[PDB]
Parts: sequence; C-alpha cells; structure tokens
Amino acid sequence: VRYFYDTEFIEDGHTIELISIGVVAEDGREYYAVSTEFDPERAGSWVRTHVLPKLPPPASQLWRSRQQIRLDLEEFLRIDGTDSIELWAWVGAYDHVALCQLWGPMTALPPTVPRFTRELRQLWEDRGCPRMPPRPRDVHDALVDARDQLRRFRLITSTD
Amino acid sequence: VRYFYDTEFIEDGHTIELISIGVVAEDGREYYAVSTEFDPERAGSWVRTHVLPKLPPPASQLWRSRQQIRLDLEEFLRIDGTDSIELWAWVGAYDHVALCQLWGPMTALPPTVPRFTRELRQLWEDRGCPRMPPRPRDVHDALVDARDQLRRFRLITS
Ligand SMILES: [Mg+2]
Ligand SMILES: [Mg+2]
Ligand SMILES: [Mg+2]
Ligand SMILES: [Mg+2]
Ligand SMILES: [Mg+2]
Ligand SMILES: [Mg+2]
Repeated sequence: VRYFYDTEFIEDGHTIELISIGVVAEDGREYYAVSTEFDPERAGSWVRTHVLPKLPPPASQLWRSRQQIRLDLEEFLRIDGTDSIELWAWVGAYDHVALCQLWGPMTALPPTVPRFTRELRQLWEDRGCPRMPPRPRDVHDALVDARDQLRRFRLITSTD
Repeated sequence: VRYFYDTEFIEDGHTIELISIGVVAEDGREYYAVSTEFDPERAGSWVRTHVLPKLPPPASQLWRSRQQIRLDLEEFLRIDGTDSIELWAWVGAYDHVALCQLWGPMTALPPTVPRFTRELRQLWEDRGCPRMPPRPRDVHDALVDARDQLRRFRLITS
C-alpha cells in the first residue's frame, strides 16, 4: 500500500543529481541506497555540511549504481503485485522528480508507480496542524527522514 | 492567498524545459505566458501533437523570455505583499520544479513563495472523489488546465 520516502540530492536550478534514497513501507520493510554516480565536488556548503558526512563508508553495500537502485526499487515497491502503490513524502516535489528520474522520462515510469506523491505536510495542516514529536538529530539521512515521515503519518491519522 | 497553476514542458529524464505556464488566482486574476527559450525541435512527439499546436501565434505578446516570466510572476503572486501565498496544482511535482527553476536553485526562490505545492488530487481523494466536470476540449493549454484546477477546487470545497 503506502511507502514513505525521502531523497538527498544536488540541485542547481537545472538538474537534480541523486545522492541517496530512503523508502519505508507500512509493513516494516526498509530500503536505503546511495548513488555511486553523483559528483561530491559539485555539492554546496549545505550538502557538504549536512548530507555528505552522514553517508556510509566506501565499501558499504549501500553504494549502488542508478540502474541498480531502479531494479531494487521495482522489486521493493512490488510493482507486479496486486496492491495499489501509494507514495508519501513530506514536501515531496523534488523528491518525486528525483525518484521518477531513476527510470528517465515520465514516460518510462512503470504503469504501476503513481504519477504523484502525496504530500504529508498538506495532510498535517489539513487535520489541524497537530503537535509532532521533534525531528530526530540524525536527519538529512534519507532513511531516518523516510522513517520519521511514517512515524508522523501514524500520529497524524491516529483518529481518522 | 491561493493560486492554481499548470505548466507544459519538455522533460527528458534530466531537465524540464518550460514551454508555458498558466496561473489563476482564487480572486479571479489570470496569468499565461509561453517561453521564447525552449527548443521546439527537442520536443517528443506527444508534445508536438498535443502541446505545440495549441501555443499562441509567434507575434503574440504572450511569448515572453524566462526572465520576463519570472518578473511577471513576482508581481502576479504579490510576493511582496501582505498575504500568505499558497500554491496548488493537480499532480504537480514536475510543475513545481518547473516553476521554482524560474528563479534557479531552491536557494534563489523568493522568501514568501511556498517550498511546496499542495496537491489537488490528494485533496479530491481526501474529500471522497466527488463528481467533476468532463475535460475541456482545449486541454494541455496550461491556462485552461489551471482554470479547471480552480473550478475543481471550488467544487471540492463547497
Ligand atoms: Mg528530501
Ligand atoms: Mg520526505
Ligand atoms: Mg532528507
Ligand atoms: Mg499538468
Ligand atoms: Mg530570459
Ligand atoms: Mg497542463
């Protein structure tokens, strides 16, 4: 059903260079990968300070190619299964582009992955801006962020 | 406060080259411009068939530079005014990136422009999918598309 995700990336007004993606399903399943293919040299101060140091070591199994990340996601999202895929992110526009651009043009996205990401910030407001726990101090790690989104979704919808 | 928008574009898995944008305000004002800087030859065949033939004739003052559009939108969104700007689109992730990239990186976005666009399909599904008017015949005109969004929005919230 529902997957909560987050991406980190280098975004320059022209392209979104994927750094990492973290995806967490309602059932406990977790997926995380860092792209072997971005150029850390292009990163700004913010990404250098808050994103790059949080990444795993060089010989970690979490470093994958963009082709590998896509294949992994086709499997993790159970694209050929019978459940409807519902994607969720907090402030998700660039994240949705960065995710879908793993298959290239909007055209090439599996007919089974939705063409929009539901916006958890919009749900939060809708239900009367309820108090959320503090963001974790590990944030800017795509997996920690994705996990925290599932947490807030559970809290927000807890009397729906 | 509330703006409903849509863009047409050429997107290749790497860049989103803006063709056009229409923005309609809840108060009734409308904006529409077509970019003189996208390369029509780079268009995939779907865009060639559905989007390009609906563009105004070349001599139209509707044709504006990217910098003109950005300046038009700063004034049209009253980004220096008093009001909260709230942006709305229907499945508008790509639309949102295309709009922000008129300023540049997300770094360069004016402080009062929201960092996210609300997703009108999500609201529609949250309100239980109420019955909508049939499609405009002139769809994939961004202004048309944007006008319909406000129309749906008003329906959903009545
Ligand atoms: Mg993010
Ligand atoms: Mg998120
Ligand atoms: Mg993050
Ligand atoms: Mg559209
Ligand atoms: Mg210009
Ligand atoms: Mg449109």
